[PDB]
Amino acid sequence: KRKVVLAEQGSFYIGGRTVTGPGKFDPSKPVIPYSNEGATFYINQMYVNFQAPVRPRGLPLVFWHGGGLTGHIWESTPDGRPGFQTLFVQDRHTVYTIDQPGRGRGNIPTFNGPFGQLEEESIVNTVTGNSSKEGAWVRDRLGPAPGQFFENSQFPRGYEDNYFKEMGFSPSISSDEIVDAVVKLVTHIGPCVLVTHAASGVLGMRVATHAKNVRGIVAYEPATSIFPKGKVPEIPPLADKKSQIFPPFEIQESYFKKLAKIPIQFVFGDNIPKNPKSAYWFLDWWRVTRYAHSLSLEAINKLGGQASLLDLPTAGLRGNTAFPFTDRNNVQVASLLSDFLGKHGLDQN
Amino acid sequence: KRKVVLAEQGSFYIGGRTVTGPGKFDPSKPVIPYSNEGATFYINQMYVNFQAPVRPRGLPLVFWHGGGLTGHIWESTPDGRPGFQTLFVQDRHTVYTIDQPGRGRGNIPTFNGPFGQLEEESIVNTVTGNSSKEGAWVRDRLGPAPGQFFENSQFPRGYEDNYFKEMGFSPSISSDEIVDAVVKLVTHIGPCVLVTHAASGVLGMRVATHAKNVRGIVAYEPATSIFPKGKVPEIPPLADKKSQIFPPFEIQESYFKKLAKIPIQFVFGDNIPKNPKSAYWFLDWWRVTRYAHSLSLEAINKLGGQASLLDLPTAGLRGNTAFPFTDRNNVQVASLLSDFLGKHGLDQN
Ligand SMILES: COC(=O)c1ccccc1S(=O)(=O)NC(=O)Nc1nc(C)cc(C)n1
Ligand SMILES: COC(=O)c1ccccc1S(=O)(=O)NC(=O)Nc1nc(C)cc(C)n1
Repeated sequence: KRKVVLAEQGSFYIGGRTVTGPGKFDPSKPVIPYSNEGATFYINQMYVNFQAPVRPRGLPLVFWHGGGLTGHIWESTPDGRPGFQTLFVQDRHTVYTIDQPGRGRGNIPTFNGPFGQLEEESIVNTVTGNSSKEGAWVRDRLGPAPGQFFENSQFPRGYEDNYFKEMGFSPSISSDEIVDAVVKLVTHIGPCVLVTHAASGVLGMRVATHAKNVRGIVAYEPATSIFPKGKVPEIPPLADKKSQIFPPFEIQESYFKKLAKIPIQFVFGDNIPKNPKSAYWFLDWWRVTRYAHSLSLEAINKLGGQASLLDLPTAGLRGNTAFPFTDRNNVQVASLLSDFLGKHGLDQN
Repeated sequence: KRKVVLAEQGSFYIGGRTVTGPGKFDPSKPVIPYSNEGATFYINQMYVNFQAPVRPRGLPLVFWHGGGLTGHIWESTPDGRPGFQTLFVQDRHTVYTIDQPGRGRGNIPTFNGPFGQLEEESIVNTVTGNSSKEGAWVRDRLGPAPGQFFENSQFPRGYEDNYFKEMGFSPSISSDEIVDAVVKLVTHIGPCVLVTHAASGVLGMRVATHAKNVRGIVAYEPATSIFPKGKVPEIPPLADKKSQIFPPFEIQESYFKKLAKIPIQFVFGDNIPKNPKSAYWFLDWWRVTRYAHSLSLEAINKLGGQASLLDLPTAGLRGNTAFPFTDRNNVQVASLLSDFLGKHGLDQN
């Protein structure tokens, strides 16, 4: 159960670009304090870790953390149980885990000067945003309010400090450049499966439309829905009559159609309400967001697709949060992922 | 051999504190855009990865990256060869790699507002500093000027982009809080050996004075020297007759004396000039910095210690950069680390 046998492991950087400061670099002049003079900076590169089993079977999996997270969430649960990285190497797949540009070991583009600014150019915004513990608690559906847990909870209660410590801010790197780095990784790896989460859901759908090597997608609790341009369906506002879900991403139909060529599964945990819930903003947000995803999957299927929505409670798993792959039943969640890979032959050579 | 057999692996967060925004959190109100209202933020925590072999021998090793780096540098070289993590798990040690607070998967303390600012409080400075490619090239002694290599260089040429992509800024978290996180890790681990690098050199020395579990230190190319308070020896300026090395860190002699109780080795690569070199600021900086460290080690030995300076060229290894553990001969560098561990019984149970 904890033992893992690796034919090889390692990490590397991929993607990104360079930006430059003014002037020329003189090696005879004091190098410290650092200057933008004569400077070349590498920005927006992505960190990638890989672990390959002996005699892998089927396609490599690329695990893509959600918003404000890192590859840690696939390594271990907050209470130190094996994450999906270990579980899937044991299941004979080569496993890639990434820290996308702007997160963890990915690049945070800043220089000498106010955060994100290279002389007169704003690479990323100096003003940041970041969730609180309280905002994350309700976002991830630990309970309806901070400190509270849903009755059926699979959260590793007692490890709240570990869990919230894994979360942080993201600088304003364009989503285009985040997608670009993962497209480059997919080109490097070859045929593979993307396993996404929350904010990376929409990004992985975009990658698949740019990269035929994506042979399947499993998206845990995706945060933003995707539709063909001009064909976003009517989506209701939230129960507070004022808020809405995240504006759906729209792509050209030629690209959207590529989503119909591969198996796609969206996976949702528990405690998303059926009915409007004005007292709990994020619970209601999830209700309408899941609804929008159901319509997005239907649009894919009408174009010939193989898109499905898996509600974990319907599979007999109760109490999952928005991070089902780190919950107490994450081994059963992993079993359902293995089932999907087996159904489509993505676990065979 | 790239193969590794792990009895267990994983990662966790340790250390840090919390800061709070004003006001109250209302779950009925829109949670996004994120707000500091009612907010608790976890700040300055550290990420820790571990890999344990089957039947470990001796003490666990804690690999601590240098300035602007992450645990990536111990995982793989820029050209994809195994890093010290793999080499030492194969050498039957449990291996811990960290991303210290402010770097990689460690926390970057920022909120909703200008970078590093929580309402009226500056947690870290909004203005950042960061080396350029050019500054890092000369800092790490790839050659005397950017784009030029020493003839004897052990750097993995052709993988320059990959190498510089691993480097980034650090927010202004106090060194006290970085040391605090590692002291807490050392308390958690038990007896262990610190393996440091550059900026982490002085920090590891400080950790040892606070944590009796540190049973040995190997420091690759440490950047800041350490002395008892009031006993900093005369250190010359640089050849430019204007610049100085990093101000040596001073600690109370009762803490400094703890450094005499454990074996300590500082390891330096090649191409550090013996004589004043005014044309090449960072080469001359290393000349005087290495000299200051020699004096520091001497001070430890005058207190009954066992502190040594290992110049890799004297051991038959030519051309090493300031990252000997990722250079082309990093297996031979690793062998010298094994030799130190074996001499001092740190590879025995
Ligand atoms: C792991 O949890 C999630 O991934 C996740 C899950 C659900 C919702 C949101 C996220 S998030 O963290 O990615 N946060 C954001 O998307 N931030 C954000 N989005 C918009 C549209 C506007 C603003 C101001 N902030
Ligand atoms: C990997 O390379 C190094 O670690 C490394 C190696 C040599 C010199 C500097 C660094 S650095 O990157 O840490 N850069 C810094 O800016 N450090 C620093 N600067 C000041 C002004 C004071 C102090 C104490 N440290």
